[PDB]
Amino acid sequence: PVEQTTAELNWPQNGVWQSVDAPLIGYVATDLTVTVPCQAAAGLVGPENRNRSVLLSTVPKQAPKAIDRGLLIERINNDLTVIVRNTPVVSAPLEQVLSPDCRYLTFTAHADKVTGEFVGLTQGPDDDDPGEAVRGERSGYDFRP
Repeated sequence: PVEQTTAELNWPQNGVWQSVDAPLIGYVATDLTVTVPCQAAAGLVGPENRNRSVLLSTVPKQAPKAIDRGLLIERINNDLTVIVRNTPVVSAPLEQVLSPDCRYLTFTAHADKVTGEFVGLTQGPDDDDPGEAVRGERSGYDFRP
């Protein structure tokens, strides 16, 4: 056996809602878990007039190979979408994100499968089997941002 020193990056340790640098040598983290209250989305949705694009991202948004390497929980058009690598995990219109007041977004990154979900929300007549949770999961590729 050998004595390891386990490390974990946490976001409530800032106290104030703000960005923090943590560049990883081995590009991806063993596992991540993102939990965000849906009512927090107001800071970028609520204005309409403002330019605050990303809720949180594991890559600075304006880097050209960003929407290709990492995770971005952001407002795109009239929707709040979750994009990991180049594929979009989940998608919910900004109205349904805040207006029902019974929602929150969760997301996890694992080597076997990457998953996100708009908990408490159900999507109508479309790709999502109507009534089933606004979820999205992708496997058969290491999608870790």
